[PDB]
Amino acid sequence: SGFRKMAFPSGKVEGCMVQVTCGTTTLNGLWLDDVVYCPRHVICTSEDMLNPNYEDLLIRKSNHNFLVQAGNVQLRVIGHSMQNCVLKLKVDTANPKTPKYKFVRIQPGQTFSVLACYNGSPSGVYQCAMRPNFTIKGSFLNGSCGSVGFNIDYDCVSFCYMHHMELPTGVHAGTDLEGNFYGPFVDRQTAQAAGTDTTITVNVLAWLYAAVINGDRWFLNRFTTTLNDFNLVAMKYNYEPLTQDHVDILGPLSAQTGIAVLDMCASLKELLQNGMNGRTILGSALLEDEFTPFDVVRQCSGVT
Amino acid sequence: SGFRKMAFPSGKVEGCMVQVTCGTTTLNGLWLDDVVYCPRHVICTSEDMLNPNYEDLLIRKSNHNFLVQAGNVQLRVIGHSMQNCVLKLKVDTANPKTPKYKFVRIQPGQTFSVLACYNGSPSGVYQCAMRPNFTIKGSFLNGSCGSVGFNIDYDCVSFCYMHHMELPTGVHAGTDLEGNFYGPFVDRQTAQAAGTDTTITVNVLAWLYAAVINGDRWFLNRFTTTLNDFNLVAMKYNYEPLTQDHVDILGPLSAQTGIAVLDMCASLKELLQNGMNGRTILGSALLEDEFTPFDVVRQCSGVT
Ligand SMILES: Cc1ccncc1NC(=O)[C@@H](c1cccc(Cl)c1)C(C)C
Ligand SMILES: Cc1ccncc1NC(=O)[C@@H](c1cccc(Cl)c1)C(C)C
Repeated sequence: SGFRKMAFPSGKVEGCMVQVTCGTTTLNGLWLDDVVYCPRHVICTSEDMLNPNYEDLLIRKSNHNFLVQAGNVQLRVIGHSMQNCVLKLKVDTANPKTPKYKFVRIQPGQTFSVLACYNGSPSGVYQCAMRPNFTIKGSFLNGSCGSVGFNIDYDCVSFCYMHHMELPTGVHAGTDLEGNFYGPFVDRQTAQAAGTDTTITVNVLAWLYAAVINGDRWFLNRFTTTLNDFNLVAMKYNYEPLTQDHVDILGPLSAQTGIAVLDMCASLKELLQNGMNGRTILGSALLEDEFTPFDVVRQCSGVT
Repeated sequence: SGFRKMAFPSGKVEGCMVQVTCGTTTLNGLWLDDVVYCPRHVICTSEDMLNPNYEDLLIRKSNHNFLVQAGNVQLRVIGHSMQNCVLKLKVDTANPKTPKYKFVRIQPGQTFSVLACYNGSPSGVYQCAMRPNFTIKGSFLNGSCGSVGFNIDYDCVSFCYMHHMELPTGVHAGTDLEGNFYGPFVDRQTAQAAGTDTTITVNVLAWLYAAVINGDRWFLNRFTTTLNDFNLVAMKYNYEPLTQDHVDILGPLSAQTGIAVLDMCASLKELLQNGMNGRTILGSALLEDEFTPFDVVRQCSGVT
């Protein structure tokens, strides 16, 4: 009973958080095996951020300039390299708390948990989605850079995001663990605007299935629709177009509830055209799009 | 930038989760030092739950009937006792992962993180509030009993909740770690109805302060009000009455934003009387009441 915006347990990732200082700048690092991953803008001063030349700035840095601290103990840095927008600091000690892990580059619409950190210490955990415009709507302050996004399957942590920046509109941009930004963002203090933040249609449908499973059924109607008819409505409301791939992924939820995917699409269509009329769905007065079909199944079945 | 429903990092609590089996029933236990805490209904069969006599049922149980498993290793049970609605199983090994901890009984309106578990294994973490009717709106399935609610200050985990049951309306009831239920609930499979779920006014005001801090200011108006005038409106909308104690607790947020508490009360009054008019506040189309004034300060300052 009940449906909550649930994050993965953060323990396995807390044991990886370290603090990295280079000169006057301090941010977070992810320590996996004998490597510490961090945003390359740790080498920049506030003035450098306006138009940094990272290759040139990195020439003035040696292994001893990167101060890595895990808890209250200092790690010895024996190598350093730049991979896209991240620095990989080879230390002399493998992290004894390294969980089973993978580096994954997620697609927009996918969700993940963020362990927000400051000075290598965890402050909190929350659930995010990679928006269709490749930004994330997080909660990050100065010092939170190097905080990571991740998913967990059984005992394996799939790291997918590393926080780098905030756009002037209060949204967040970052990279995967190979240092490649999601979207067209650059690690420079320059005005970078986000594109249209469209709604993740398949996630909304998944959340409507979660609602039916938990007893909120008022929005179920007598109508059905087609993929093409639904998508005409989706385009109008800035919703992502729904494909047969999205329909396939909703299969298990459709099977459990007995409500055909296209019937749920017709309920969503009426919700878009008429609104909620002052009503709520799973304690929300808007259509929630940051639960994937996999998140709904996991939460509704008790996957540990 | 940004404001999220953030949970505390769960690692310190993950290291405490164990599985407890008694006969055919399996639920979660909290292992702190050499004691495992769990709901006393672990001794019940499905038939027992209708009208259990826990003292009588416990007579037929010995130390060897409580199977405690931490990960994949079995703990030896050397003592057992019932304290209110929890069982305290003395084991022969102190939990090496026991964090600094306290047992606190929270007041309604206070928030906490829940580490939902099944079979001693963590499934996810989310943020809850103790409702004014002493229920919590969680996400729990069969097997989640024994999952705990907690807050963290620096390195000390304050455990405040242990999950016991779901009411027929899909809301949740449980105890503090001394086994005392929050509210009037009993650990019996009997129809127990919740009272009015009133809105936590001080939390809504705290969240409006968080919104102003993050740039959502459209709801700020030219009005002010008094505690008595505001409370006439609060009574009408099933909001908790606001006291000078609530005003005092909002002091630091009032000081940071420069918006007097009674002015923010007048904005909230207009929001209650006029609605949102299709607009959003911090990505929400309703007035969020599960952030305390302390949660807003912590998130807005970066407390680790
Ligand atoms: C202040 C903040 C709040 C939340 N998240 C991150 C930051 N940090 C920055 O946005 C930094 C930044 C700007 C532009 C590009 C890059 Cl790579 C980094 C810096 C301007 C302080
Ligand atoms: C099924 C579920 C889902 C979510 N949270 C808890 C449960 N568990 C119960 O509600 C149990 C229960 C009922 C009445 C009293 C007590 Cl102490 C325990 C039992 C009826 C299965």
